Amino acid sequence: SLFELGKMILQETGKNPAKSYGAYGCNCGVLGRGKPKDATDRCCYVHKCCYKKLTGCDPKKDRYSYSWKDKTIVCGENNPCLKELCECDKAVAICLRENLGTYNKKYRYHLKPFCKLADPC
Amino acid sequence: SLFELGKMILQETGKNPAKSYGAYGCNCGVLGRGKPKDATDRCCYVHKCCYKKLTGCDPKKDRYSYSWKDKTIVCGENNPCLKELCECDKAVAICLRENLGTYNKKYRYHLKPFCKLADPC
Ligand SMILES: [Cl-]
Ligand SMILES: [Cl-]
Ligand SMILES: [Zn+2]
Ligand SMILES: [Zn+2]
Ligand SMILES: [Zn+2]
Repeated sequence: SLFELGKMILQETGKNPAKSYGAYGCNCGVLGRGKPKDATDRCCYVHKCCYKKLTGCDPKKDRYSYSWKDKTIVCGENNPCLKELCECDKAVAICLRENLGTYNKKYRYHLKPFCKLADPC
Repeated sequence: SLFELGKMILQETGKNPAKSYGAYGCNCGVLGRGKPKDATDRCCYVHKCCYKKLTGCDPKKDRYSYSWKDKTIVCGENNPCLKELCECDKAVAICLRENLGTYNKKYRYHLKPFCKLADPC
């Protein structure tokens, strides 16, 4: 769910998830997908494509178990769909941290991002 | 859409909507979730629950017609879902204004991972 996701993003990036990634570029946010503006934006693109492969479980609503041992995300969930979901969320959190170096505030928006079409997932 | 909603909020509250409500508390904004922290947060909680009843339109992208007449929001949409979407946004704008007295700037960028679980709508 959004609780686990936001938590991972905070844990990995050290950033307020909503403020930094709730409306960034074409893919970070709640306005579907678009052609990635940069590395950070591409993380969010991969994340949303990752959601699309899931079988029946709800990425926004369904909770799942994970651990934070040795400052590392560990998906302990036994439920197969929830496990894949957790790995989806873990992967974007790591990807976003990995790309803080090129993070640019100019890609933030308030209404809608100017985007080209995204390649199909 | 976000355009109409933002303009309503500006018109009612007098505040820049992105800055003051884009990420307020637990329920205001993208990824907004969880138990309300105050009356303003509760406006946003109610707003999100209002959005859940909508049948066949997109609250984020779909545009609609409303007028600002004698400083009153007047929804003017024949399309039932758009009319209902307009009434959700009108209601949150009014609610936010009505609770300006306990608005808390510290909540502007509250860490949503800190929020408690929300009651169902
Ligand atoms: Cl968040
Ligand atoms: Cl989306
Ligand atoms: Zn703005
Ligand atoms: Zn809302
Ligand atoms: Zn707080």
